[PDB]
Amino acid sequence: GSHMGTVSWNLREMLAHAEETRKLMPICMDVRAIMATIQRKYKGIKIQEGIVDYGVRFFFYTSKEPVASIITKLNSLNEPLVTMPIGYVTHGFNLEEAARCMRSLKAPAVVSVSSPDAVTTYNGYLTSS
Repeated sequence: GSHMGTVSWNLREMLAHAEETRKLMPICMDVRAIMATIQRKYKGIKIQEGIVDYGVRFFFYTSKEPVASIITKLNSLNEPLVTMPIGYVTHGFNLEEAARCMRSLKAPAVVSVSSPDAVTTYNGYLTSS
């Protein structure tokens, strides 16, 4: 209900949700927690910095490109999305920086944290003053 916003799913839930539904799954190449699970599950795919059209429209990126430029590309797809906060490790951010990054994307990326309790904490930073 509503746009889901900010939640506590897990990697399997987040993946399977956008298998079943029509959300993009943007993923950083720099995340073995996720990357490995794609090449494990989906065999018939090629990694690049581009769009892929195998499984869940996977839009991969190299750490080479700035976080702001990923937001910029994603702003043009204008689909609802499901991801983890892109900038946390591939830029060495913390949870607040990681939030104020994602907020920049107009299209609704459903996004998750490592606990149901932190779901509001994350949203907290979107609406900081």
